[PDB]
Amino acid sequence: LAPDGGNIGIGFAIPSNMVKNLTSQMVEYGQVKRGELGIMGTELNSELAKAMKVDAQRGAFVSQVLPNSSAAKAGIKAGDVITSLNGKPISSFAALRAQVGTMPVGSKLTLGLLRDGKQVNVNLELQQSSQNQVDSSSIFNGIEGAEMSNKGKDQGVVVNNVKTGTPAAQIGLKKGDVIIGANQQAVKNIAELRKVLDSKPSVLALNIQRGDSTIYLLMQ
Amino acid sequence: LAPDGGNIGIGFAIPSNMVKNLTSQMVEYGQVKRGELGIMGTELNSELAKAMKVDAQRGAFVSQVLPNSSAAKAGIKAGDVITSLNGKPISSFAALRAQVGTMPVGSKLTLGLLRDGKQVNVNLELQQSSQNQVDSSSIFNGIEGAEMSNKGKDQGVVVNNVKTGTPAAQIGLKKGDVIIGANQQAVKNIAELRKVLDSKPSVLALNIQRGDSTIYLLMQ
Repeated sequence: LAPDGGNIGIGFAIPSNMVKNLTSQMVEYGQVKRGELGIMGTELNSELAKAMKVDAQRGAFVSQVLPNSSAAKAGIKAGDVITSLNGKPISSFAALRAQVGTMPVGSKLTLGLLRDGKQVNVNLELQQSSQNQVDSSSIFNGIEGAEMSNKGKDQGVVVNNVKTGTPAAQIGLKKGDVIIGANQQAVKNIAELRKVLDSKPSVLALNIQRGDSTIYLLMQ
Repeated sequence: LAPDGGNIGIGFAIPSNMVKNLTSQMVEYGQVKRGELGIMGTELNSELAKAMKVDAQRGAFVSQVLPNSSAAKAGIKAGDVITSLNGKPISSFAALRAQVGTMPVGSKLTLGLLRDGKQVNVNLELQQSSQNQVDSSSIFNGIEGAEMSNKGKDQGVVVNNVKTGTPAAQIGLKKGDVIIGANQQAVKNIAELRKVLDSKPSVLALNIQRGDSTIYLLMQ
């Protein structure tokens, strides 16, 4: 923190543990697989604890669970408060968020609630979601256009969404396509891709597939 | 070729063979029946042959075959290259195009491929398409409006597409119609038509048919 970029004696850093997770993740996927419980909430301050008659001036307040979400299934009600995660007391919602957004889908964990002044322990598991990452710029270096990410297993890279006046598409690119190969080199994931990109082909041979067809796209 | 229209010593001419085809065609139909294989592609230069690991600095590269097209049926894959046509080596795609666009639907022919460094010979036949020719101007001389072409056998002339502020339609003309006769003279094809037009009727009696009906249109 600093007005006039200069150290006032207040610095911030991301806890190791958090990083470890985000780390060993990419280590094996070149990206982040965000797990969610499927809930909404907000910081439990003192005033709130009043209104909702509980003993806890800090914590995460459960606005509204989602249906068919880990939380749903787990059995959590709107109007509950979480006090701990894997034994670790919870300062506030903000943390809780960062804490779990940190973790990879399917990650198991245990929680301490407190609905109606009564403590609760429940288990759970992160599920899927609907996030965003890795663009046609973070890999093409210049070729704006559709977003891009992996697909199924090592089944190649899927074009998320081509814009309008975007150069990628001005190469014959269209959403839904599914790059399977390039330059006689199979592609199973963004890794094998940026890897071919590293060889820096002057001419770029895409082996994609719209619908049930098989085609190629080009570049320079 | 010439800046400031003047011969620099560079002239161009259309090969006999090509012309012969286009010729004997009209000779018997007053028009061109364009056959297509149903494929997309682009000039195979050296760079490409690199990227796609083949031996051939010139040729036609098979971008993406079409489904239910001669090529499809024939059994050709996107990423193949053609080296010859009816034994005739192929300089480049451009030629290949002109070469076949030249030929009439159903024309049989034999090709030499080279997928994965391995030579291929395949047979084929041009099919239909979706082209454009002969206008309501190329026959009416002045009467703009819908495009026009033959229909089925000698079953008369079909109005392709009437515009908006076009005089032909401002005669009662509408797309889909099917001129069958005129001036007590049957019409089976554009020939029999421009033939009546040659007699230059002061007044023009069209015997067309919208839907299941029978009507007449007029002119001066």
